[PDB]
This record gives sequence, C-alpha cells and structure tokens, in this order.
Amino acid sequence: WTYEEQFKQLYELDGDPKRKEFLDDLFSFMQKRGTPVNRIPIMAKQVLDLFMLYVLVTEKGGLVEVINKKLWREITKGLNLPTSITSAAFTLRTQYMEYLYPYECEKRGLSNPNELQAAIDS
Repeated sequence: WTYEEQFKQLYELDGDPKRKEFLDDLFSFMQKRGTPVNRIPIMAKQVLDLFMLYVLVTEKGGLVEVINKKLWREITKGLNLPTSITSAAFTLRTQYMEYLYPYECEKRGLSNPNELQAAIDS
C-alpha cells in the first residue's frame, strides 16, 4: 500500500535514510502532478536506481549539462552498470526525462524544457 511496499526492490538498494525521503517525495510529486509512477523502469534486467541516477546527474549540473558535456558513461559507471551496454545513453536520458527531469526543474531549477530541446538538437 505504501510507496516503500509498492516499490520494495527500489527502496532496499541501500540503507541511506535520504533514499526513502527522496523517493516518497518523488512519487508524491508525480501523483500530485497527475503523472503517477505505477512501475519502476528496468535497466540491465534490474530495477533502475532512480535515487542514485538523480544524485549522479544533479551532482554533474543536471540533465542538460550531462547531455552537453557527454557524461552518460560516467553516469552508467556511477550506477555500477557496464558502460558498453550499447544504448545506455539513450535509455538513461529518456528515463531521466520521463521520471526525474520534472522533479529536477522543481527542486533544483538547473534548466528549462526549452534549454533541454536545444541540448538534444546539438
């Protein structure tokens, strides 16, 4: 019933209390936004660590900076995944846009969708 029980595999990836706080805030935000998350994406036959993916990308300056600086191999490495998973850059970018980028603009304000579309084009 709780987000933690619904997404057990995601909440149990580590014992950092910031994991639970972030994820409860993220799923509440998404539900209030009218875009609730019903299933966590699966990357390399495993649950995508949305908490760690958010920490790594925002630590590098956010989605637009990761795209512009071409840092997807560093993000993949940071997620303890082989960098050579052929479409890791596209999979991680799309997933971030769908599940984490609205939360990033709200909480960190690192960019706007206009700066994002221009970043993908270049």
